[PDB]
Amino acid sequence: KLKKVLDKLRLKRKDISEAAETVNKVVERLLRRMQKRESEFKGVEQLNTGSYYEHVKISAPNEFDVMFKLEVPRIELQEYYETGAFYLVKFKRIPRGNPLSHFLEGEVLSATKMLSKFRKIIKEEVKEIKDIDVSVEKEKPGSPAVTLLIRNPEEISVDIILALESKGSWPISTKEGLPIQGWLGTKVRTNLRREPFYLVPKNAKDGNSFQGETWRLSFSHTEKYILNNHGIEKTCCESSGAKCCRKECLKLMKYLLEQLKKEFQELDAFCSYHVKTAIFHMWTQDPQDSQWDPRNLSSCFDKLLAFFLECLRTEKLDHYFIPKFNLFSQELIDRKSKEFLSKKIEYERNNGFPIFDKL
Amino acid sequence: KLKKVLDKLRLKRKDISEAAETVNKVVERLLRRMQKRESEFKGVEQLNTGSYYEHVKISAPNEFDVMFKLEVPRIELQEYYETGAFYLVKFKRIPRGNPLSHFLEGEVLSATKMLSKFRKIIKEEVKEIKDIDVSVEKEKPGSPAVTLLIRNPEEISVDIILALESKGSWPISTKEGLPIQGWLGTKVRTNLRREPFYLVPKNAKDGNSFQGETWRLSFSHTEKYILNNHGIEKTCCESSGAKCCRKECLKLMKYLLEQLKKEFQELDAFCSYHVKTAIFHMWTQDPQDSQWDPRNLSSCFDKLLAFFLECLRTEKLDHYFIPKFNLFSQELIDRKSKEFLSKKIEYERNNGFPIFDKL
DNA sequence: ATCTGTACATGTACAGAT
DNA sequence: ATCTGTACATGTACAGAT
DNA sequence: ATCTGTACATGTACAGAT
DNA sequence: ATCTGTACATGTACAGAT
Ligand SMILES: [Zn+2]
Ligand SMILES: [Zn+2]
Repeated sequence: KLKKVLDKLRLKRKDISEAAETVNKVVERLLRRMQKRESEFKGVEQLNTGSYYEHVKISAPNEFDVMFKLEVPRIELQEYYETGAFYLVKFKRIPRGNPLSHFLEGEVLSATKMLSKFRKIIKEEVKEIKDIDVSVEKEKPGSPAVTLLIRNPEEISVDIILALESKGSWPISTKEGLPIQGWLGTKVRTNLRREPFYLVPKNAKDGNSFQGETWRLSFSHTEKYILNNHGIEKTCCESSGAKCCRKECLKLMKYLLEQLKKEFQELDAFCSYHVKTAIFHMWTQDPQDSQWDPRNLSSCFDKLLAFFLECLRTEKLDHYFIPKFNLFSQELIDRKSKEFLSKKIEYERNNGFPIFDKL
Repeated sequence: KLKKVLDKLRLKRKDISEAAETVNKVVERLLRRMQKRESEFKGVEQLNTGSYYEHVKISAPNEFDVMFKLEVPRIELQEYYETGAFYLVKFKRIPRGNPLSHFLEGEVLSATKMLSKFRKIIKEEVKEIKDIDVSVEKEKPGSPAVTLLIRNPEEISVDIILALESKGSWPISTKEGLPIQGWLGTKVRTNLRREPFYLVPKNAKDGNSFQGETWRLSFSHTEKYILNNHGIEKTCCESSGAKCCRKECLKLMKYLLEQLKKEFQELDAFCSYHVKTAIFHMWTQDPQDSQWDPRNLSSCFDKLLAFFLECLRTEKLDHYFIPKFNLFSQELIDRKSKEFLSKKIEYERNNGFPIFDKL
């Protein structure tokens, strides 16, 4: 039933190759510029993240998420109003001049300055790329990235996310986060939290206090690992194991939301990370791989639908790494929007998903 | 039944504490001496291996296995005629004078010499410790280890194993080894084979050719990982998962073999490694954790037992990492020994294992 | 002379195409 | 199925630095 | 660069429940 | 017997400091 939809969201090798050539050229160039010659971002490191590198990119290879992560050693971290996700970054005992001293704002490290210099260097280097049609997208509020528009005949979007890497232990609001013990295990969880944690610019433009100095936690790496190692059995989806319908369900969900969101302006507040969080919670609820047999697809998909409905109705969706962070708060999303989405999803659900047959 | 046997085979944390304290003391001192007083074994590192660190040690914490591994770069391996497991170690371009100069017989690295020096150093440092009752065991032919006898009242043995470390790709005799694809998976296997391989002195005194220049592959690190990561499910034997009886069956099997070897001299060619290999192949045949339920212990045990008999019947126990290397070959164990053991095994098997019930 | 950094080699999982 | 491109891990060459 | 503070796995020991 | 919860113990990773 949903097989043909998946066969339609399935990417094509020609498109993947054609896009990745160009994307890799550009990104490598920027990485060089930022790293090689004298930047404040020297030593910055690449980390490919997002749907394309998690193998859950649908329809087209037209979105690439790339992290330029920079390690900031002695870093004092201060939570922003018990939010869980938002922090302020101070420098402990800076011994010398410090390559980020121009980005200091009062006493704290400024995300806005840093991101502006970052953006300036990217623009300058992009100007010199003569073999590819590439421009820089206008700054979007909320965005932690410098977005590039590539015309490789087709339109490809590339988010260059500026990140701060901390190698220390994760914030204490992540303690009860990442509930994968009865699913991926305790050794996997223990080894994952030994990885560094990341910080992106919040880049909110509401004018509120601090604002330009406020950072947000990122775990795109942990999520990438989880997407690549998703079974309770190590051989899941491997060449000597059984395929599950997890990633496919994720795809179907993301697609439904994409179609809906491009048909209705009332869904502007919603994004694919909401459904990603939701499917994490569904995987924690149903750890067993047999609960995700391609046998059904229909049933597990419908179950995900159901859970996300409930998330909407209760106006709750805890961050999978920060459980005191509701992504479906009234603060973030109005209940009118959520009920609207609820209605749309319900219609599509008990009407045989006609929107999948659209565009 | 077998549960009571497992109860008496279980170690006591008091004995564990008392033994480990002293063992760690001595080991640390020897390691320090090794890395410090400017030896050719400077830069040697420690790797704990064996039943104790696999939590498969039975009865008493009276045996400890420690590898002193030395990273030896730029080695050329020359197989000892189609054995798969045995090699001569030459050097590509013999780098500096290199600390291993005097251990070289032209191009080939002498094992007997390097081990003789290793041993001499260890003896000199064992002489110089007066707060522990520790001596050095007489050299066993065939043994790659300088063995220490600690008479911290209860006799403890410590094998200090001289290992060469190599970070290249594993020898091609291992290409078809480690058949864990359907059990632990392809990523686990690939990762484990990204790890270094080790070479220990064969140290036979048979008098034959290449006697003191022959090295042997060791995979004790890989085995350790496998033992502590034994399930098809990642939650196997974790706090939020279900237990299995894998390690238990290994323990019982090891115990049966120990008792039989304790009684009969006709079994001197047999070691716990035959058992370990056998159960590796068993776990590979039965990948499911539910094929190893603690409620089916007996039937699991007997199962392994039967397999062992077949390995005895067909005179074939393929090494788990080097398939072309037969452990039960005529060259290694006389047919008569391999019939004696089968007879004793069947006997104990049909009569309720009376040998378990005695000391 | 040797040492270091860059980036070319090499091997395989994932998933597309047939 | 087999074949196959990409992404990512590690190993290793060698120019150029000391 | 050698040494050291935090974190949690794996395991034993024993009592209270079932 | 069987199970389970808490106490208790060793081993191992590793960032970061000196
Ligand atoms: Zn799967
Ligand atoms: Zn287990």
